[PDB]
Amino acid sequence: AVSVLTMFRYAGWLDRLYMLVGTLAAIIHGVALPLMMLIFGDMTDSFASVGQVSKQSTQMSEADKRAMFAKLEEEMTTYAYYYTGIGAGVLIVAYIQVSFWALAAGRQIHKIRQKFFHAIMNQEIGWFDVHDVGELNTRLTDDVSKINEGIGDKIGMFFQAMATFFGGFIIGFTRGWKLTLVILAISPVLGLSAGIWAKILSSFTDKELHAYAKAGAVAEEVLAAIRTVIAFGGQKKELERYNNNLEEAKRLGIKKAITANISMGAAFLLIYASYALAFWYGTSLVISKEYSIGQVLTVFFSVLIGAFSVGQASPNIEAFANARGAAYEVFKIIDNKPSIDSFSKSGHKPDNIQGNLEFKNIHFSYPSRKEVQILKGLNLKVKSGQTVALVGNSGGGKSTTVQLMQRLYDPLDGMVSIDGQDIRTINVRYLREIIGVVSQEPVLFATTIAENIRYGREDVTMDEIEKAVKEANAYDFIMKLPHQFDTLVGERGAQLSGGQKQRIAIARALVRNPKILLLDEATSALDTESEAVVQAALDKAREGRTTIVIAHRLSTVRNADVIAGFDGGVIVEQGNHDELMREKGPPASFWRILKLNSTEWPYFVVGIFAAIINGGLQPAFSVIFSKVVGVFTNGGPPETQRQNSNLFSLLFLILGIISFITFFLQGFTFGKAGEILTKRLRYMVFKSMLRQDVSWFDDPKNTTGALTTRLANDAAQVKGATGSRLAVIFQNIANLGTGIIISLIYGWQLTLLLLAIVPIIAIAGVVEMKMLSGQALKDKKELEGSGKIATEAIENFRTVVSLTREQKFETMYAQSLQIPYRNAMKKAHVFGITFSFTQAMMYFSYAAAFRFGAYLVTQQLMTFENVCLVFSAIVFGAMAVGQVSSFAPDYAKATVSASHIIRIIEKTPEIDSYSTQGLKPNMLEGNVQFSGVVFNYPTRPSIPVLQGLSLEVKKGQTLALVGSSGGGKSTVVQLLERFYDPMAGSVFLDGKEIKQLNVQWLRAQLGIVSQEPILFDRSIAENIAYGDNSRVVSYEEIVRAAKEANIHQFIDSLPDKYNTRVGDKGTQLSGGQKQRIAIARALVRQPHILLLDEATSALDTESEKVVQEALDKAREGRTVIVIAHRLSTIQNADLIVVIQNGKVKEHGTHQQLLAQK
Ligand SMILES: C[C@@H]1NC(=O)c2csc(n2)[C@H](CS)NC(=O)c2csc(n2)[C@H](C)NC(=O)c2csc1n2
Repeated sequence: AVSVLTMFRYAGWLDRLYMLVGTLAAIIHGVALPLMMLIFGDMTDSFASVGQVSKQSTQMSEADKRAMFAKLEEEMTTYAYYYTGIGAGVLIVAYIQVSFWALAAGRQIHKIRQKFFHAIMNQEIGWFDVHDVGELNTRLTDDVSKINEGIGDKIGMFFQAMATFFGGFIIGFTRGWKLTLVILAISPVLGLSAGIWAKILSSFTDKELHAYAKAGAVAEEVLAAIRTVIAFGGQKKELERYNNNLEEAKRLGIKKAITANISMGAAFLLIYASYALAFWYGTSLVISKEYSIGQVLTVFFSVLIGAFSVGQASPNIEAFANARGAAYEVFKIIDNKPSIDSFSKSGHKPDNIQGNLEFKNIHFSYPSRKEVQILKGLNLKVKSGQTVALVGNSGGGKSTTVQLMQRLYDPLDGMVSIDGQDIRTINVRYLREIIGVVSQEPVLFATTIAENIRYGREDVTMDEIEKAVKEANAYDFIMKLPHQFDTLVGERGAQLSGGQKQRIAIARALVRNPKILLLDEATSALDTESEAVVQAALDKAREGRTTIVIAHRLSTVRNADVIAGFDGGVIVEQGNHDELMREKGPPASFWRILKLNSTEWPYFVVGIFAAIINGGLQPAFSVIFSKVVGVFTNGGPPETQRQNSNLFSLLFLILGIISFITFFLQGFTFGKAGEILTKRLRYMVFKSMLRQDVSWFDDPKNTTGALTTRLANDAAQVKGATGSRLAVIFQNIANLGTGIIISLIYGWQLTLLLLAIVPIIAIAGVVEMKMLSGQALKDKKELEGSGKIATEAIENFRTVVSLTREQKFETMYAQSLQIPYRNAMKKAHVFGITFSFTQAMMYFSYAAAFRFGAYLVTQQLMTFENVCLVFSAIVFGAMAVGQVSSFAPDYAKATVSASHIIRIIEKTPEIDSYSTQGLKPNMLEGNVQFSGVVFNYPTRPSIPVLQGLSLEVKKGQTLALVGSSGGGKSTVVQLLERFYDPMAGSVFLDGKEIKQLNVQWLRAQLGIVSQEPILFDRSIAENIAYGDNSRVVSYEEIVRAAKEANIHQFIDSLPDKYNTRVGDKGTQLSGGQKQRIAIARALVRQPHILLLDEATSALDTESEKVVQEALDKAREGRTVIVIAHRLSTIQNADLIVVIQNGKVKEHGTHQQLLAQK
């Protein structure tokens, strides 16, 4: 499903030369760095030769060694010269490698995007039909961006890394006859351990995902019908399943975190064991006497650099593989032969045609389906100078005759002749330009009408084309109405009426001045005043040239002299219209409250201290590392060098073991702490959402899926925002600080030199990342114009086809893409120069460090063991800082954002709810009054619904309120349970207001029933028992409830009876009975008042007979307010008190017939 070796089809010879020089530049750099490393080994060998104790007399002999110290200084100067030469080479090669590879891509992308646009806009409409409009643009944008990035930088970097690893292993050929054997034999152990630990971690991650899946599902189902939840107030009764699922998820996550931490610790342990074994073997080899320690050190460093190179090569090859599929796809759009070309050489065209089309054997339909036939063959012919009208259900499905006229589609065996000759011989562009169309929707360009008229056809003169706009509504519509100055109209402001749009479309058609005109729904569903005027323009266009018309209303049929229309493919004559029947017509977190949220500092605190000792591993490492060189620096060869080397190897191994156990304890504490925090946050936040009022969920910004994702993925962000980060802070700062202090104790000059130079490279890297990001964002912003052109063109693709003026679109797209293309070349050189500059700064820092170290050694003030000590300590500490900060769990980024979102939603103060302050009366005489209360949706106060309503209810009355809009009326019911809060009026229940009430107690005494009976993923009984939340639990009273609701037969029919469970809609219950079980749930609460809006969800109308039976039984049992926009429901209601918007009272049907039907 991908392609390779052929994605560079459009590459030019200069482009291939650019690539050839670039890749060569990469091998050069990749070879150069291990050359630096080998010269470091020769550097350590020179120091070893100088620091030979030899005879005890020699120490103070030769003028205290002053002469050969001068020789050493000369050698050091030569080595520094070679160092800076290599640095300049690294800078010279880097500029060319990054710039050329990117430059070539810049040109490659410039060619490929233009070719893609040309092909896609040259494609036939049927291809677009089986596709969409937005996803074409999205595919274009993301695929070209990926290809650009990949073939711009990633391939060059990959060749660089591959060459680095190679050159390291060319050194490794010899230096590794003994060393590579052992080092590259212990490396596969590291690889296998990493692989098995990654597999175990992935298995644990999948297990915890499947464990949390149940919690996610229950969250989704409770949030979907949360209105029912707040109607029953089951939040307290809720969350136990959520709590248990989170408990299981937390327990599995503890194991997951333990596994990840032990995997990482094993990684450290294998690294350190490899170090120890390699140095043990190297010390033995150098002690053999035929070898120098510098060669061991340089081969070991070179193979480490090769490992670094292999590790760095992975993202680049991944990006290349990702871009391969996008390249294959984008090329697959290319090279597809369309049905028509419009640019073919075979374009013979007759001159001054009369348009006497003849039609025969028209068998064609939508190409998307080959089962339904729309055109069944029409033996129709037309004549010049006579307007023809088509009448029927539509234009043969949907104006498909028009699609036939200009070759939008390709009829099968459909023979159509414009004047007696086949359309195949005629040029596509000529055929399109000699034919004019009228769109059913006059949608236009987001720009001034002048260029729209220019788009219509070649403007001979602006005044001439303006004269052509002499159709009815001329001048007042073109100038008096659009700001008088010709103005950009379109989606971006300057809206005009549909009459203006149709009129300008007619004007464009007249500018085309075709021999044959096409009219498709000129005033389809337009204003009655908008029509009856543009039809005059249509008529005055029709006397000029022959045309076909399809009319929205039969009036044009009267206007048309010839009426040849039908439906179903049965051709009818056009002699007269008499046969035609009488058709009717958010700030960041303080980071301290977040930490304080973890009130579990004991199981926390040790980890910090544990982390601290971990920070001591890195510099202490270098210490023993330096001492290894200290073995073979100035000292006595035979007394203890073997024993000293063995002792320091044992120190390496015990250091690795203590690091392993340290990181084990670190994991065992931070994982547990983070897991307990994850559980605590989820437990609190879920209660927070169930606590929030209905309005909070109504806001369209937050949706059920959005809140579920908030519960799902806004925890791992905290896992790393709270406990792992402080561990990173403490370990990193302890490492760097102890390295600096040991440097200061063991060094006085070069220590500060390194401490000063490393920050400038760090800030250079940071600023060049910042500049790359800024340039990328600037480019994405300034391609917005080209994106706008592409979107506007593709959205109006049918209009583009209907209008021959199409190459102009390619022209503006090319210009608005080449300006960013020029910006791309300008960015390429800058990117290359900065990357080369930072590499040169790194190499220069290295060279200066070595020069100063050697110079101060010539002063005889710090021994090589100390110079190498401080240098390796600081550099490896900085490397550890970098690796740990990247191995760190994404602190900030999307984590602190989700953290403050979690804090906001938890601390959200909603309208008072679940508040115990609400007064609760012992008994309710159902004294509900609804007089003088006005309110609407808080999210959209645009419509002040519920205006001037007066209503009052006593015990036993059946209030059959029936407003014209059921959904609008639903709000009146929604107010009784305070889903929304009234402000204009007050509602009094039992003679006292409802706002000063125990929300739950009010809800408790309210048997609401929703029109849509959504129930949970629980059993038939577990759902009916949900009504008695915070109440007496129903034990076998459910039998009485079902008997009262008369659904006993269906509960009895179920195999497990009450136990039968509605599991993920398995054994799905009948549509006409879910409302019944909801009614049973409502009557379980046994309230003094019930609310019903059942209406009729489905069309079964049989269980519907049973549902009003249950409703009348309930209403004779207890007082009820029933809402139903159904004639049968209101007629069945004995107490007909139908009132709409407060206009009438009591029985409307007796007062007036308006209520009836
Ligand atoms: C897994 C990841 N490492 C690599 O991807 C990697 C590729 S090559 C390489 N390491 C070389 C030879 S394997 N290593 C050293 O030169 C070295 C000297 S000290 C030191 N590492 C300290 C102990 N390491 C970390 O703190 C640490 C945290 S994460 C991490 N390393």
